[PDB]
Amino acid sequence: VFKKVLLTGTSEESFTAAADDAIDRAEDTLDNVVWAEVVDQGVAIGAVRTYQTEVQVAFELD
Amino acid sequence: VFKKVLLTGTSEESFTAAADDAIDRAEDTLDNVVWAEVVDQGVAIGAVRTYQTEVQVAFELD
Amino acid sequence: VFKKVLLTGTSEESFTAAADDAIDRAEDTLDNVVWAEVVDQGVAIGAVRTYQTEVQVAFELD
Amino acid sequence: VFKKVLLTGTSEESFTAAADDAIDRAEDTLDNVVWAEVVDQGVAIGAVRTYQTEVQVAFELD
Amino acid sequence: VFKKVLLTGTSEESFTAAADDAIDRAEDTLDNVVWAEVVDQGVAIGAVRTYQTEVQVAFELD
Amino acid sequence: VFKKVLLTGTSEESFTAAADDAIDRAEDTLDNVVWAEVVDQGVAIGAVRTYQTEVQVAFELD
Amino acid sequence: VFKKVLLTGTSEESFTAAADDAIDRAEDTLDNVVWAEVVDQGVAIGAVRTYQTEVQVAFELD
Amino acid sequence: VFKKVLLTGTSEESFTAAADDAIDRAEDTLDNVVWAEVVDQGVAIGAVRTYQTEVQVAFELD
Amino acid sequence: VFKKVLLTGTSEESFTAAADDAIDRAEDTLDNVVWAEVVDQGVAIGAVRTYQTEVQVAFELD
Amino acid sequence: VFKKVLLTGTSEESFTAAADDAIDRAEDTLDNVVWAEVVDQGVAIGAVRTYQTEVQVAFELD
Amino acid sequence: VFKKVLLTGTSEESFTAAADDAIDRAEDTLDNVVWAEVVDQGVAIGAVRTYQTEVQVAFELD
Amino acid sequence: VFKKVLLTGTSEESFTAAADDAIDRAEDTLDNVVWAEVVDQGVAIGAVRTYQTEVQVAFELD
Ligand SMILES: Cc1cc2nc3c(=O)[nH]c(=O)nc-3n(CCCCNC(=O)O)c2cc1C
Ligand SMILES: Cc1cc2nc3c(=O)[nH]c(=O)nc-3n(CCCCNC(=O)O)c2cc1C
Ligand SMILES: Cc1cc2nc3c(=O)[nH]c(=O)nc-3n(CCCCNC(=O)O)c2cc1C
Ligand SMILES: Cc1cc2nc3c(=O)[nH]c(=O)nc-3n(CCCCNC(=O)O)c2cc1C
Ligand SMILES: Cc1cc2nc3c(=O)[nH]c(=O)nc-3n(CCCCNC(=O)O)c2cc1C
Ligand SMILES: Cc1cc2nc3c(=O)[nH]c(=O)nc-3n(CCCCNC(=O)O)c2cc1C
Ligand SMILES: Cc1cc2nc3c(=O)[nH]c(=O)nc-3n(CCCCNC(=O)O)c2cc1C
Ligand SMILES: Cc1cc2nc3c(=O)[nH]c(=O)nc-3n(CCCCNC(=O)O)c2cc1C
Ligand SMILES: Cc1cc2nc3c(=O)[nH]c(=O)nc-3n(CCCCNC(=O)O)c2cc1C
Ligand SMILES: Cc1cc2nc3c(=O)[nH]c(=O)nc-3n(CCCCNC(=O)O)c2cc1C
Ligand SMILES: Cc1cc2nc3c(=O)[nH]c(=O)nc-3n(CCCCNC(=O)O)c2cc1C
Ligand SMILES: Cc1cc2nc3c(=O)[nH]c(=O)nc-3n(CCCCNC(=O)O)c2cc1C
Ligand SMILES: [Cl-]
Ligand SMILES: [Cl-]
Ligand SMILES: [Cl-]
Ligand SMILES: [Cl-]
Ligand SMILES: [Mg+2]
Ligand SMILES: [Mg+2]
Ligand SMILES: [Mg+2]
Ligand SMILES: [Mg+2]
Ligand SMILES: [Mg+2]
Ligand SMILES: [Mg+2]
Ligand SMILES: [Mg+2]
Ligand SMILES: [Mg+2]
Ligand SMILES: [Mg+2]
Ligand SMILES: [Mg+2]
Ligand SMILES: [Mg+2]
Ligand SMILES: [Mg+2]
Ligand SMILES: [Mg+2]
Ligand SMILES: [Mg+2]
Ligand SMILES: [Mg+2]
Ligand SMILES: [Mg+2]
Ligand SMILES: [Mg+2]
Ligand SMILES: [Mg+2]
Ligand SMILES: [Mg+2]
Ligand SMILES: [Mg+2]
Ligand SMILES: [Mg+2]
Ligand SMILES: [Mg+2]
Ligand SMILES: [Mg+2]
Ligand SMILES: [Mg+2]
Ligand code: NA
Ligand code: NA
Ligand code: NA
Ligand code: NA
Repeated sequence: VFKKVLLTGTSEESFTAAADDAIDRAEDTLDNVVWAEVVDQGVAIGAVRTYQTEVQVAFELD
Repeated sequence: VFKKVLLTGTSEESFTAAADDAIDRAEDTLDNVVWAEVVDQGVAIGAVRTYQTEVQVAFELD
Repeated sequence: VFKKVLLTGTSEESFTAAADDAIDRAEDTLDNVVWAEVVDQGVAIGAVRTYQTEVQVAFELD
Repeated sequence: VFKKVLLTGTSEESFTAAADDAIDRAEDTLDNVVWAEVVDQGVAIGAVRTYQTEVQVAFELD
Repeated sequence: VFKKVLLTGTSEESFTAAADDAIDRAEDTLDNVVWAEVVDQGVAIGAVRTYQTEVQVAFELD
Repeated sequence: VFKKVLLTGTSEESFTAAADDAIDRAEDTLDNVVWAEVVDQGVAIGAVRTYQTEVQVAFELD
Repeated sequence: VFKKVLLTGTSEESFTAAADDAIDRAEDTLDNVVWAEVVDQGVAIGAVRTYQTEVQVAFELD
Repeated sequence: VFKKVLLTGTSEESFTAAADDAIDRAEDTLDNVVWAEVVDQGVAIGAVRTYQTEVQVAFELD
Repeated sequence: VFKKVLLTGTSEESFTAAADDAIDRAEDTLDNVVWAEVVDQGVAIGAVRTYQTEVQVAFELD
Repeated sequence: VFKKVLLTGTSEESFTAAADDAIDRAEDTLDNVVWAEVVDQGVAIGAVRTYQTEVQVAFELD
Repeated sequence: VFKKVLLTGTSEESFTAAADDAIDRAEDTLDNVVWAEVVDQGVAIGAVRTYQTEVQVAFELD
Repeated sequence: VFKKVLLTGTSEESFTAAADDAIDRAEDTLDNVVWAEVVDQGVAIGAVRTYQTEVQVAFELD
């Protein structure tokens, strides 16, 4: 059985690096992280631009 | 990093109040709740009508 | 077996009350109305604003 | 010919009132506003909750 | 309030049995599981075929 | 001209058998049923699990 | 209150004429037909090509 | 950079001619119109039928 | 077994004629072409307007 | 690099068996078939019912 | 009230840089640009490849 | 007439570079490749992360 958690990663560099930020967090906390699916991307536009990539991060249960 | 939980709030009054019911629960349980996105709305039709609003509730991790 | 009819309710007050207007009509005409799913919302903007909520209204057959 | 502008209205009260806030702004600025279609709803959760309703606001050109 | 978890069940037999595998896991771990909504289906094609059914599994909170 | 009715069939066995339950009902009641399109699937989880398959059932008019 | 019926019109000429074929049928049978929304288009390719246009046909109830 | 405006053209003849009506208006008003994407089609059913085609009309900025 | 190929037909006349252009090409090249499903429509706006209709063209294998 | 082909399998038994029919055909013809994603399901209703499952069948190139 | 404009940015380098190109243009022309949502990405393939990222760029009105 | 093939490119570097990997393969094999549309993005998470970008790659026929 796989389970997915819905995480939004952030980066001041790129959409790829924002996906990684979410995956990094998942791997800190979860065992058996196996894949991620991009579901949305955006940019917070303030003092700097922050690229955001929202991913479903799949991990194998047990 | 943001995380979202997928909650369905309920109200005998309105779709807005059903969204609030979900957010109320999130805030009871989670720190740093920052936004909600409506993903569905419905009505359970029994003795009374119960309005339901399903929301992705985003919170900041750490 | 459930069947759904696709109804647009209207209200000069709110989206919730427009959903109810559709459900009211369904219940006038159909037995065993059990739930409704919101599929669209809009506003007709004339002399007054009329809120519209389109719902699939599910009823149990037999 | 109709044209649509993509506006997000806000309210501390309800999704219906947030739709109205967008329509109010459209009518301040545009002639012949004829309808609105809801495309998204959300809630900004800070000191207070701010309900947001995003609408395509249609107006007749000329 | 209902909450949903996003689970992918697996079976070497059928899409129905893969949905059950996810629900089985939910029920092992959660109280008050009330429904599931299919969101995706697939097949891993290796030595054998493994049918997968992804479901939002809804449970009542408290 | 074809017309579609939106029916949810149920089965304690499988998604295929729930689709059939809807089609069975359509054929009881309608002439010239020609096809069905699956639009949703779910499971009601109570004492037993009830698989549901929602189909648009197309029939030829006249 | 508006109600919609889901009809597929056909024509050996065009997608527009297939939409009309569905609307023609609706008007034969229903009072107060007010609008149609295209939801799908296709072509049956046999001895001849038959253009099909599927429309939600809205009519005002009462 | 391209920008899109969301226009609904109308015709008493066809969906193609309603798309053209929107493009005609865009070209009256905008420089460097380069393409259009159909996003919706409908029919207003009154004294006569008016075919509507909604298009995103893309133009190159500067 | 059916297979679909994803083709964009073009016409200086209409969306219907652009669908035909794709089907014409399919039939030149493939045996047992049975149906087409419209998936997109657009217009290239240059010296002349070129209507485009993108279709999944289904053919029976063997 | 993966490539997908869009195939509709058929079965007089089940949606699972119709998915298999498509995969069977893919494997007859293609090397390195690795997965399938369900994209649609339907039923042809004639003398008998024929369950159809449409799948994107992914294979690794080279 | 927020308003969104639908812009396609371009870059010979990356999807992130194409999003920036659109945001750059928005900021040249508009006050109070606050966020962007990616809605599409593509590549024009000619002499060189040009990455395109289409964004809804949100700005606060007044 | 344009035709599209559905390819998933891969890169250990970025989503942009994974799109390129798919386009590279298309150009190896096909004449008159003209554009690509991103349809999905993901990450395979193993020993290393492999970014994947799925594109419809359009080419002109003849
Ligand atoms: C993709 C996306 C979508 C967003 N949508 C909304 C929104 O819908 N309402 C709102 O008030 N704020 C935002 N916002 C938040 C705007 C904050 C940008 N400002 C600073 O970062 O300082 C938002 C942000 C992003 C990245
Ligand atoms: C939005 C939505 C969708 C629903 N869908 C289903 C459904 O698909 N199957 C089913 O058996 N029950 C329901 N139901 C549950 C019907 C219960 C209504 N009856 C009472 O509340 O007493 C359902 C409910 C709601 C609100
Ligand atoms: C959600 C929605 C969508 C609509 N779409 C269209 C439309 O697409 N074309 C059109 O001519 N009229 C309308 N209209 C109808 C415009 C009528 C508003 N005027 C008055 O109520 O007097 C429409 C209305 C609504 C509520
Ligand atoms: C619907 C929606 C969506 C949003 N999405 C994002 C987002 O995706 N990223 C982000 O940084 N901020 C937001 N935000 C902004 C969060 C700000 C909430 N805080 C305060 O209002 O003080 C956002 C807001 C809303 C309403
Ligand atoms: C629905 C679905 C989707 C998939 N998508 C991808 C994918 O997008 N990339 C990838 O590398 N692998 C897979 N895969 C994994 C391919 C593994 C199949 N091989 C074996 O089971 O041994 C995948 C699998 C399934 C079931
Ligand atoms: C697909 C689907 C979706 C559903 N959605 C809702 C829902 O959204 N609200 C709700 O109150 N009940 C349901 N329900 C109904 C829950 C009832 C399960 N319990 C028993 O069957 O005894 C529901 C059911 C199904 C099958
Ligand atoms: C849009 C659309 C979609 C279709 N889909 C299917 C399908 O999914 N399965 C199937 O067996 N037949 C069809 N078919 C039916 C194929 C019949 C074409 N042959 C003749 O008209 O003689 C179909 C038709 C159309 C118009
Ligand atoms: C595609 C589309 C959608 C529409 N939707 C709505 C609607 O949702 N509500 C409503 O009141 N009117 C309309 N209407 C407007 C109905 C007006 C038809 N009557 C006359 O043209 O005289 C509408 C129209 C069209 C073309
Ligand atoms: C539906 C659709 C979508 C399109 N999208 C893009 C696009 O996204 N980028 C781009 O550079 N060109 C185009 N283009 C191409 C613009 C070319 C129009 N000019 C001439 O035909 O001479 C495009 C075209 C069409 C028909
Ligand atoms: C999912 C799906 C969708 C379909 N859609 C259409 C359609 O849209 N038009 C049409 O003429 N025929 C069909 N058809 C074909 C109807 C043929 C059923 N009759 C027999 O099998 O003998 C169709 C079939 C299926 C399975
Ligand atoms: C995402 C996207 C989509 C596109 N769609 C179309 C299209 O649908 N029709 C068409 O004629 N041209 C294009 N085109 C335009 C093809 C032009 C590529 N050639 C050169 O850049 O020189 C197009 C382009 C892009 C980027
Ligand atoms: C986007 C996407 C989606 C995927 N979906 C599935 C899936 O649905 N089932 C499954 O078994 N495997 C996968 N997989 C495959 C998991 C393999 C990751 N492991 C290694 O790369 O070693 C998958 C992969 C990717 C990239
Ligand atoms: Cl828009
Ligand atoms: Cl989710
Ligand atoms: Cl419907
Ligand atoms: Cl495809
Ligand atoms: Mg930096
Ligand atoms: Mg988002
Ligand atoms: Mg009360
Ligand atoms: Mg729901
Ligand atoms: Mg009042
Ligand atoms: Mg509507
Ligand atoms: Mg207040
Ligand atoms: Mg939004
Ligand atoms: Mg076995
Ligand atoms: Mg999946
Ligand atoms: Mg049993
Ligand atoms: Mg459902
Ligand atoms: Mg003829
Ligand atoms: Mg169809
Ligand atoms: Mg005329
Ligand atoms: Mg519309
Ligand atoms: Mg000509
Ligand atoms: Mg297109
Ligand atoms: Mg049998
Ligand atoms: Mg289909
Ligand atoms: Mg360069
Ligand atoms: Mg695009
Ligand atoms: Mg590297
Ligand atoms: Mg994918
Ligand atoms: Na989730
Ligand atoms: Na219907
Ligand atoms: Na717009
Ligand atoms: Na394809």
